[PDB]
Formats: sequence, C-alpha cells, structure tokens
Amino acid sequence: PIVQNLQGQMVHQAISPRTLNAWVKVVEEKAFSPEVIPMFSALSEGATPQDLNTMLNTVGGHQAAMQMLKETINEEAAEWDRLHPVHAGPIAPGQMREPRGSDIAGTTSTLQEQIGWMTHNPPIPVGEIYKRWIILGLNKIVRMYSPTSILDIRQGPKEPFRDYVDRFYKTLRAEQASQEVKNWMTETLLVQNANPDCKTILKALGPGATLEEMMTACQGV
Amino acid sequence: PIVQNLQGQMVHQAISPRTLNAWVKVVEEKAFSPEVIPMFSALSEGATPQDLNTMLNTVGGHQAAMQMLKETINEEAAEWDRLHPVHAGPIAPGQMREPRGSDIAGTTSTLQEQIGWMTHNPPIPVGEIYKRWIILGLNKIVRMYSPTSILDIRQGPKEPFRDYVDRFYKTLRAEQASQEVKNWMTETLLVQNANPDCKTILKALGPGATLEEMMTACQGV
Repeated sequence: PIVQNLQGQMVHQAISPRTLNAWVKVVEEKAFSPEVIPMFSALSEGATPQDLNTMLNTVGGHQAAMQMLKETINEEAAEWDRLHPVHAGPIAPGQMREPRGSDIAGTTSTLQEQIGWMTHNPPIPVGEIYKRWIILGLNKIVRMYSPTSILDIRQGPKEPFRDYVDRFYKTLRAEQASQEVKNWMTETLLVQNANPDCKTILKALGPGATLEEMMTACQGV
Repeated sequence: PIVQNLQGQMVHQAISPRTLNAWVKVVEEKAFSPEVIPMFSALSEGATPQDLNTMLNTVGGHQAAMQMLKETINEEAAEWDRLHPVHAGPIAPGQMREPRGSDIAGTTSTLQEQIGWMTHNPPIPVGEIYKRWIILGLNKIVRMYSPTSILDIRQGPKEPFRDYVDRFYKTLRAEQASQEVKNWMTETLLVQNANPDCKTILKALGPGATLEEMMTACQGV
C-alpha cells in the first residue's frame, strides 16, 4: 500500500503477512457472505491495484465466482476505456500519461507508475475506481450466490416469530432494492408470511407499530 | 301531472304507462322497504292529487297497510281543516275558493280546480301537503312493518363484523331518532353487541376510531 511516512510524505510499504492471512481466513470462513464487502473495504485501505490483483490471485477455491469477477473487472475496464477516450496529440515531457482500464486493473501499469498517479498533484483515485468494480462484481456474486428468494421466507407453524424476523432481515440484508421498496416489503411481506396465531396478534397491534412492540407482542405464540 | 310546455306555460299532461308500471313494479319488489319513499318522491314530481289517488288506488295487496294509510290521509286531512278554518264571508267573483283537507286529498276538487290552485299566482302546493301526509304515513308503515328492534341486532360467534355492521346501519336506516341519539347508538350499541374476539380488538383501537379502521381492524376475526 501507499502510506504516509513520519517525515510527512506518501511512500509505498508492503502489506503485512497476518493482514494477508486475515484476508485468506475471511474468505475461508464467510465465502460469499455480505460481511466480506466492508471487511474487504477496511483491509483495502490505501491499497494499490497491484495489491488488489495479489489479493484476487491468492484466492483458492470458488473458481466459478473468481472467473465471473475477472470477466466483470474486464467489462468494467472496457467501459473505462469507452467512457474516457485517449487524449489529444502526443504525451507532454512535463507530464505523465493518462491511465487506461488495464492501468486501473494494474495490468499495464508498473508500481512506480501507480505511485506517480496517486501521489502526484492532483492525484487520481485508480484504487477507488477498481474498488467500485470489485464491490459491483461482489454484488453480482452475492446476488447469484443467494439460494433463496425473499418471497420464500415464511414463518413455521411452531417457529417463534423472533427466529423468523431474524431470517427476514438477513434475506432483506441480501436484497439490494431502493429503501422505499424495502419499506414496502417490511410492512407487507413480514406480516403476510407470519403464522395464523401470530398473524392474528399482529392484526390487533394496528398500523404504526414498531419492532420491539411486534417482537414482544408475539412472544407467547 | 302539470308540466311546463315548450311555449312557456304550465299545462296538464297525462302520466306514462311505463311510469305507471314502474310504480307498480317498485311496490311488487320492495314492498314496505325505505327506498320506496325517495322512489315515490321522484315519480311524484309535478304530480296532482288526482294522480296520487290513482297511484294509491292502483295498489294490489298489502291491504292492511293501505287501510292504515287511508286513515292517516283522512287524519292529516281532518287536521288540515282544523288548523285552517274557512275564511270570512262569501267567496269573491274575482277569486277562487280556498281548499279544504278533502280538496287536498283530491276528493272534493276537480282537475281544473287542482290546476287553478297550482298554476295561479300565488300558487298553493296542495301536492306537497298531500306528499308530506303520504311520507308521514309511509314512516308509520315502515316503523310498524319493521320486524326486529335495534337492541336485538348482535354479532354471531362466527359472523364477520362486516356482515354485522351492514345489519346495523340497515336497522339504523329504519330508526327515525334525532342524529345525536343515533350518534350515541353508533358509538355504544355496535361495540357492545360485537362478539368477544372482536370486542377485545375494538377495545384496543381506543376512542376516536373511524369505520374503515374498525372494519380493517376486525377482519381476521
């Protein structure tokens, strides 16, 4: 990564083995779970493209997903090149070259080049551009690797509501829809797939009800 | 009836057979039901006393009611004569005679006389006086021919509230009491004769509640 030194300049320092291993261990343990994305984001703080390929290349397993991601990274990169055309005429001696999709992916650029772009004034955030592609591609994966739809979430005849509400906001946690739609899902689908005994109870709370009151309301059921 | 002609004068025209038959059919189908009174009122628009006896005399069936009405018409007529005494001295050559209860009932007056009174300036509304007697006598009938009291309206143990609320405002529809009393009946009797399961529900709505919220509140019950 590129970090600030004591002297007050930005210099490159290598990433740590127990950081590396922590990246490995996350993937081992939580596979495609959503917590992987904030986790990634923290461990990618101040990271280079080069370090990001290192992290992706050091994965073992889940090769269908790893290929889907690659192909997303190239699509997003192809899109970078499309949207940002190359600039007019020859490159100035006084200046350094604009990046392409493949420089952002780290492929066509060298480390010193990656440090030039980020440390220079204005700086260009080639990490953050790759980061969105990774996060976007992470959404693709998460959405695919979900095994059950939100409509299929229902309360058992003997299942406590509580255990059901947990299941609901876990699956709701894997839905990516607008907040307004997710509000609509909350007031609607939760009660609808609730069991008759609690359903009866919830109808008596009326509208305007909040989760602690619903959760304490269906406790004996 | 007495209708306005194209020329801009009020002239008599006969009532139509499918109007006559529509009067017959109403009575056949809805007997003593309250909808008969607005219905009557519309079909009696611009009608004479003579036409009103025609309509009453052309009834078949419900002869106990027809006699009760007759006797109400004569009572109301006796009352007209009481309240309005005959006037001082002989009738003027330049003027036409004041009506009695029996002229209003159409009995002692001729059609041309009924047209004189209504078309003349000021006009006298002998139709509307008979109309109130008919409507008053219609209330007498409706109230008698009701078969069940409002206190006897109660919700079954398996009966949806909805079906009960319909029964309530139908019976409330046959009560003729002041609005304030009928408001008192609404907030009071409805809940009181509601079943324990819904009754419980309605107690949780508190006061200030409106019918859509009560009706959606007791839906699962």
